[PDB]
Amino acid sequence: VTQTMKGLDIQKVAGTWYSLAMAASDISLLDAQSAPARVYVEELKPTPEGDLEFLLQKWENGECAQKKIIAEKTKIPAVFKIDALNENKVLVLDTDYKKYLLFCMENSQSLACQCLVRTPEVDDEALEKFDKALKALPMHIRLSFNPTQLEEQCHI
Amino acid sequence: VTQTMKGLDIQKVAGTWYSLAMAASDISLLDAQSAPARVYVEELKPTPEGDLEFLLQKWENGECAQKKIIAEKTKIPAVFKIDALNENKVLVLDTDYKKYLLFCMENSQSLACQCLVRTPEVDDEALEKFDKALKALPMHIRLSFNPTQLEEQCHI
Ligand SMILES: CN(C)CCCN1c2ccccc2Sc2ccc(Cl)cc21
Ligand SMILES: CN(C)CCCN1c2ccccc2Sc2ccc(Cl)cc21
Repeated sequence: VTQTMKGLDIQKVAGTWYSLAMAASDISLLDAQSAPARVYVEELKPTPEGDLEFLLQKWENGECAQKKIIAEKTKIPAVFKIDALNENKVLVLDTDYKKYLLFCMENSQSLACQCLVRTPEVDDEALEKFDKALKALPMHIRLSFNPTQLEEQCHI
Repeated sequence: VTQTMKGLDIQKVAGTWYSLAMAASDISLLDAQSAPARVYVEELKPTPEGDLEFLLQKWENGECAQKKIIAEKTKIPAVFKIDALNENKVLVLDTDYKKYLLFCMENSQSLACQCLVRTPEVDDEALEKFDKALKALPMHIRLSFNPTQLEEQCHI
C-alpha cells in the first residue's frame, strides 16, 4: 500500500464509526459472514502514549462477539502494528476527521481495506475516494451496507 | 435495468465464455460459493428459432455440478425469459461479440450481472464498461477472478 495521510492527528479520529464498505485481495477474506476480514468497527480509541485501539464485532460461533485490539505506534505517524503470529500493519490512507476515514490491514500476501463513516447513511462522496484509493490495488471482492443494516449487531 | 444493446445479433454470441466478474443487489446472492447468483458460464447456445441456452456450473452439495437453462425469446431482441416460480428476465446490455458481453438476471427485487470474456485473461477494458453500466444500479457486492481460477471447475 502506497497511500498514507500526512499530518495525522490521531487524537481527532476517536469516537464512533460505521464500517460502510469493505474490500479484500482475496474473495475468502470477506467471503462468508465468518470470513477473516469481515470485522465490524464500533469505536476508535487512541491511548495517551499514541497507541490506537479498535473496538470491533465478529460473527464467530453462533453469534456476534465483541473484541478489542491494540495497534502499537511507529516512526511514521499513520502506520501501526499488531502483535499476532504475523507482522500485521494498519495504515490510515485518508480522513477528514468528521465524516469518513479510510484504512487498510495488511501482512507478510493478504490485504483488506474499509471506508468508515460517522453516521448510518450512504456518503456517496466517501465511496469515490475509497474507490480511487483501491484502483491502485489488486482487489477481488467488495461489499457495502445500507443504513438499516448499519444499526444492527454484525450488520444483520 | 435501463440498458440494452441495439441490433443484437444473437447468432454471433454463441460459443465459449468466461465469467470474469459478477455483481448483485444483495450480498447473499454472491455471498458463499453456494449462493443463488454464484453461477459460472461455460457456453452460450442460441437455437434456430432464436431462443438462448446457457451452459453453467454450480456448487450444489459437495461439488461442482453442470446445468442447462433455456431463456425463451421476446419482442425486444435483447430481453429473454426463463420459466421458474418467478418471472426471470435476462438482459444483454452490451457485447462486441468477440471479446466481452455484459448481462443481468432480474426478477419481480433481486438483480445480478456479469462481465463475460472469451479467454482466461483480465480484460481491463471490459471491466470499465461493466463498471459504467452498474453505477446506474443499486449493487452491494462485486467479485472478479484471476486467470488461474478461470481454468478450474467452479473457479477453484
Ligand atoms: C481478531 N481479529 C478479529 C482482528 C484481526 C482481523 N484483521 C485482519 C483481517 C484480515 C487481514 C488482516 C488483518 S490485520 C487487522 C488489523 C486491524 C483490524 Cl481492526 C483487523 C485486522
Ligand atoms: C438454476 N440456476 C442455477 C439458474 C438460475 C440462476 N440465475 C439467477 C440468479 C440470481 C438471480 C436471478 C437469476 S435468473 C437467471 C437467469 C439466467 C441465468 Cl444464466 C442464471 C439465473
